[PDB]
Amino acid sequence: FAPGMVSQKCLLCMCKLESGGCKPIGCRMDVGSLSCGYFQIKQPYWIDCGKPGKDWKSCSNDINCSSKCVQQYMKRYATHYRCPLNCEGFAREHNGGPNGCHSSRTLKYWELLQKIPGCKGVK
Amino acid sequence: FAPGMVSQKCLLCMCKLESGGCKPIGCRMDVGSLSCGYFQIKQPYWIDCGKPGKDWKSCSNDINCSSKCVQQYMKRYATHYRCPLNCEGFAREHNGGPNGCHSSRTLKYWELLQKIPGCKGVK
Ligand SMILES: CC(=O)N[C@@H]1[C@@H](O)[C@H](O[C@@H]2O[C@H](CO)[C@@H](O[C@@H]3O[C@H](CO)[C@@H](O)[C@H](O)[C@H]3NC(C)=O)[C@H](O)[C@H]2NC(C)=O)[C@@H](CO)O[C@H]1O
Ligand SMILES: CC(=O)N[C@@H]1[C@@H](O)[C@H](O[C@@H]2O[C@H](CO)[C@@H](O[C@@H]3O[C@H](CO)[C@@H](O)[C@H](O)[C@H]3NC(C)=O)[C@H](O)[C@H]2NC(C)=O)[C@@H](CO)O[C@H]1O
Ligand SMILES: OC[C@H]1O[C@@H](O)[C@H](O)[C@@H](O)[C@@H]1O
Ligand SMILES: OC[C@H]1O[C@@H](O)[C@H](O)[C@@H](O)[C@@H]1O
Ligand SMILES: [Pt+2]
Ligand SMILES: [Pt+2]
Ligand SMILES: [Pt+2]
Ligand SMILES: [Pt+2]
Ligand SMILES: [Pt+2]
Ligand SMILES: [Pt+2]
Ligand SMILES: [Pt+2]
Ligand SMILES: [Pt+2]
Repeated sequence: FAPGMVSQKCLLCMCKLESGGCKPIGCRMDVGSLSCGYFQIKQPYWIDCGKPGKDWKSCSNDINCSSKCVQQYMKRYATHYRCPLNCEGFAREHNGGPNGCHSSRTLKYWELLQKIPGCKGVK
Repeated sequence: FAPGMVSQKCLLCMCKLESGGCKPIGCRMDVGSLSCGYFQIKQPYWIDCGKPGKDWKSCSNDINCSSKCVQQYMKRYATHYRCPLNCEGFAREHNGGPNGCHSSRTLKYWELLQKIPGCKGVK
């Protein structure tokens, strides 16, 4: 995956959770909007992460572009919103948005992520 | 698995997700609570499902007892809270509690369950 603050092990866990084993699955409807690809990235997220690649959907289905987006989203928001800079923090940002790490709701996502084999207590 | 409203296919899918391939893995602390066994049953859940078997942890590590608990939990709550009585409803109850089927947070769990081999479109 693309380098950055989110660890390779953390990204792999997130990818396995979002797309069912880390696969370029395209877009699925959830909470009234489409989430796409390896990391199930929504359109506003892709806009915020600096619009990497050709476009939202093609980026989402590319392991390098989609992970670059995740890295850049965390660079933008996990820092600004003073999240813990670890997999739990990043996972909660990914699921909850710019201040997801401070929303109790995102703990269910972190719980689920750790059910993925090899992902218990990932940093 | 134990008989009841939750289909055998649904239970297998839930079991595979919860314990990394449906195994009596005992208890783990994710997010500040101990969850145990095949279906990663927490203690209040086991109390609510009618305390089947000898105790919480032994029940949780037993394929019949733990699935009996799931069945009885749904009999208690999925009915009362007017959930859809299908794998989606039951999976979301399991993930989110008595009214989990009406919480958006439990959707990620349902989305992941469906991506387990054999589990696409499970009812
Ligand atoms: C992987 C993924 O798509 N995750 C989803 C989250 O992105 C989403 O949270 C929402 O994210 C957007 C995009 O970052 C947030 O909008 C931004 O908010 C910041 C801070 O207020 C603002 O400065 C930006 O202008 C704005 N960007 C745009 C393009 O509008 C939005 O606030 C987040 N929503 C919430 C409720 O926190 C969540 C929730 O929809 O879902 C994830 O799946
Ligand atoms: C498999 C598993 O352990 N699932 C977890 C859920 O059980 C848990 O949700 C919480 O479940 C408990 C037990 O059913 C809920 O407490 C019950 O609430 C009902 C209705 O309010 C009440 O009648 C019962 O007396 C009460 N039981 C006890 C023993 O207190 C509790 O409210 C649920 N919590 C929430 C937030 O809804 C969720 C929590 O996220 O985790 C699952 O893993
Ligand atoms: O599957 C049957 C269930 O469907 C739901 O849409 C209803 O709200 C429940 O009351 C009903 O028991
Ligand atoms: O509503 C749930 C039910 O759906 C039916 O279509 C299936 O045949 C049952 O196995 C399942 O329990
Ligand atoms: Pt849609
Ligand atoms: Pt749609
Ligand atoms: Pt949004
Ligand atoms: Pt917090
Ligand atoms: Pt929770
Ligand atoms: Pt503990
Ligand atoms: Pt609880
Ligand atoms: Pt509780």
